[PDB]
Amino acid sequence: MPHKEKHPLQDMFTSAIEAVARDSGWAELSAVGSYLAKNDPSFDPRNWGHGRLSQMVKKLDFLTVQESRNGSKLHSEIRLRHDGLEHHHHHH
Repeated sequence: MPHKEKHPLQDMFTSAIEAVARDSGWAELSAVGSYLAKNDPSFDPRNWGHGRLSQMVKKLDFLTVQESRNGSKLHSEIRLRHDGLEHHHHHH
């Protein structure tokens, strides 16, 4: 009886960001991990290493990554690109 789960990363991150987007437009990376942990217990951020979670989404082009200035610590943030998928380029 899994809740949400969503195999697609795009939809999975989109649902988590929109769920905590009430904080202030963007979403704190820490809030996303906790949200996915509760909403998706099968989510194990430990496997992706701690802190390295921000670098994990960085390898995803369809996701914009920015660091907000939260107090003396820098918090990572993610957003779902408004543009749809696009990689045809001149080649393909």
